[PDB]
Amino acid sequence: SPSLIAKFEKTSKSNIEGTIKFTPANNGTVSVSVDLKGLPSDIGPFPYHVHEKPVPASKNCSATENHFNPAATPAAHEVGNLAGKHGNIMGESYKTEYDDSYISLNEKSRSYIGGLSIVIHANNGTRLNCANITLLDEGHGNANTT
Ligand SMILES: [Cu+]
Repeated sequence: SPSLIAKFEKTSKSNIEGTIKFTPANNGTVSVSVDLKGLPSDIGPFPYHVHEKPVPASKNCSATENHFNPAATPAAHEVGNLAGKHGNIMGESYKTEYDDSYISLNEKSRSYIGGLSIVIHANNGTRLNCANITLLDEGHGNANTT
């Protein structure tokens, strides 16, 4: 299944910028790479989750609606609750890599995260920035390059 990326951009609403990248891993897991800067540290730590609807053109993070949620152990967390399972983002800059065995890159899979969104929150729940989850590579198919 194809890899995905969420690209966060700085605006008057937020200085958070960088990427979260999702690549398929061998043992039924997805490799997640987070590379973010510009975080407002003193209002963190920062939960982040996959939400159920796209970020619209207005960049209103509230319009992504709720968590993609289709605890004392990782599987008991919401699927989209990346932060609950793997750690809140924290600091002014944050770079980390981990495997998640609950999200899916398979179009035909129920836990597919393509076409959804990620929201980064302040610790109090306020939504700070958000990005759509889109294809990481432009060229696909078994006779193509990229
Ligand atoms: Cu969220």
